[PDB]
Amino acid sequence: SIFRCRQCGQTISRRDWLLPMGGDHEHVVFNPAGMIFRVWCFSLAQGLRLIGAPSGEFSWFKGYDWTIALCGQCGSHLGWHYEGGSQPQTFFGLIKDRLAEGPA
Amino acid sequence: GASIFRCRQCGQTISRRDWLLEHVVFNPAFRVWCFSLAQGLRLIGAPSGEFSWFKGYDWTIALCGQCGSHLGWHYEGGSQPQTFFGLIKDRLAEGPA
Amino acid sequence: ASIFRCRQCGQTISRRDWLLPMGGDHEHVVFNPAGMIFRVWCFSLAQGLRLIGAPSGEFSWFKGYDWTIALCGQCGSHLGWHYEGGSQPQTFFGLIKDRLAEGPA
Ligand SMILES: COc1c(N)c(F)cc(C(=O)N[C@H]2CCC(=O)NC2=O)c1F
Ligand SMILES: COc1c(N)c(F)cc(C(=O)N[C@H]2CCC(=O)NC2=O)c1F
Ligand SMILES: [Zn+2]
Ligand SMILES: [Zn+2]
Ligand SMILES: [Zn+2]
Repeated sequence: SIFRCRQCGQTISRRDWLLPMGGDHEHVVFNPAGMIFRVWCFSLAQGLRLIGAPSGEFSWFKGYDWTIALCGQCGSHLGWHYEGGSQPQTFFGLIKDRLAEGPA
Repeated sequence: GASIFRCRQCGQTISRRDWLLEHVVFNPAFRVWCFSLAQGLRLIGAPSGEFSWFKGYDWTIALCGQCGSHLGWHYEGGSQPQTFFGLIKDRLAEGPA
Repeated sequence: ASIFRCRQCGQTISRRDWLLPMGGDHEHVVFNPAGMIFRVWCFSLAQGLRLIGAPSGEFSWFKGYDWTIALCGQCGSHLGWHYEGGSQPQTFFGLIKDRLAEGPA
């Protein structure tokens, strides 16, 4: 039921907050450095630090601008916060294998 | 971020947005993208008409030629166009050019 | 052609053919109530383990299943857990990937 940072245990999200974007909470994507990510979309997250200013370049999600989301505790790259869009205006795409799932 | 399509499992290049030709379908128990062209698949078996979602086309199984994952089907025997590829959205990764 | 062996003693435990995508993936990163973090791979079957204890539903990572601790039957290394009492499948194993060694049949 709760998602923590796999590296340090920082509280990040919850299964209840998963968000099916275009029909599915899970999206498999690659960046221009050819890294493949299994991204889980969440309506809400906490315990992150969002770094820099949003950018629309290479956005996987139509109409959204992204900011890099680090673990606020350990600094590990956990995914991205998306904004600037519609329905919803904002959400988080977190890298599923950087999280640890467990009891509430 | 979404002009090239690759195998989800291993990252083999399969197709591109320029070749798109999102059908939601039900097998007899998918969000399929149709493409005019693809690469890096291996098409296996003999074409079959059984439960073909596309009227007048027979299908052949399309595997990723790099790792063997099942990515969708190749359709032949129809008209306008004669042939195309129907790939399973959830088996692809999307990314930049 | 791939089997998983106990990393400590070499006993054959499971097969790659038996990898099971529970909730969409065979790999789950999980944490127990003492905050220990494990990277678990799900298999339908296994062999050469010894399940200890009565099944328990408390804190199960997989809803609708009870768990029992699974040790290597040969050397006693803690390799994961067995799950039972659910449906489709009724039972399966969550094994600690870092405590296995994968290799040819
Ligand atoms: C700006 O060039 C880069 C470089 N050079 C990079 F090394 C990595 C990225 C990167 O991971 N971007 C993600 C951000 C989130 C999104 O939705 N799509 C992406 O593709 C990137 F954009
Ligand atoms: C009963 O309190 C404990 C203590 N004290 C412990 F030190 C470890 C565990 C433990 O590892 N539990 C696993 C069992 C397998 C599963 O699916 N979920 C878990 O959370 C545990 F439950
Ligand atoms: Zn962290
Ligand atoms: Zn592949
Ligand atoms: Zn052993």
